[PDB]
Amino acid sequence: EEIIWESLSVDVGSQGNPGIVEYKGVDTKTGEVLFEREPIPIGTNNMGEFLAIVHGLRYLKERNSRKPIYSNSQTAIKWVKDKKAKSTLVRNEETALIWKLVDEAEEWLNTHTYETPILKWQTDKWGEIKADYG
DNA sequence: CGCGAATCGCG
DNA sequence: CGCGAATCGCG
Ligand SMILES: [Mg+2]
Repeated sequence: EEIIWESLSVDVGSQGNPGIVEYKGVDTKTGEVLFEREPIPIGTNNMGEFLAIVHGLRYLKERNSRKPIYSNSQTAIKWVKDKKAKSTLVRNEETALIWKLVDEAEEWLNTHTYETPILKWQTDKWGEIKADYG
């Protein structure tokens, strides 16, 4: 399997797990930042990776793009394909925002179709995913 | 730490 | 038993 350069790559920047979560989607070839989510005060890295893929799906659908999405998160890929984010993070006032976003992302997946292939980025083969926060 | 996958205890 | 609940490997 080889890299598809004409694609979008996503990744999360965490400050702790759980902790502050941000993410972005970038052009795999050029590194152009296509979308970003500002820091969410608490969430898990998995939740952020799930949100990043769904945001990518929404972005690509709006643009009618057929580009695939790369994620380095096998867990988040599974959650998206299952249309169910199996997170164990407690639901309280503190975690209300991340859960609101996850619930809405699930709702989007359950009420839309999409053409975008969702592919696993192979870090051991290909090095850092282009959206890495470093 | 949080995950999915793989590996006890009570009814 | 056998079955859900509770407890390695990675990133
Ligand atoms: Mg990540």
